[PDB]
Amino acid sequence: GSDEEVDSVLFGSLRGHVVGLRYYTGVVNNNEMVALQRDPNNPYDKNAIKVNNVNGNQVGHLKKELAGALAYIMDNKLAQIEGVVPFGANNAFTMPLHMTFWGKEENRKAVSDQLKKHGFKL
Repeated sequence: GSDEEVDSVLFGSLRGHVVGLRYYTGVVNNNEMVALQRDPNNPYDKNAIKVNNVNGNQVGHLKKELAGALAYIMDNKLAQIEGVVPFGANNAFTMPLHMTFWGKEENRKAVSDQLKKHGFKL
């Protein structure tokens, strides 16, 4: 129930290098929050996360490579991953946006494993 979010802890943040060319599909401005949603079978791969915003408008494709890590966290429910564009500089060229992992303390090594796999922060 509501006891679950008490148990859900902040493991850390991630540097979500979302592709800038995806600005055309409707990226959002500075200080806007974005959600992460992977596809059953995307043209990139089944691991490919489409980044959407608070309104649920698909702002763009994250990266197949970065999503390969986070798709195991997403599907196997290791942690709920938020996203935020603080400067919205994906419209300018590209940028890593503020992502964060909120999940139970028993999954900490499984969440961080996916990050370690590509050489991200743990």
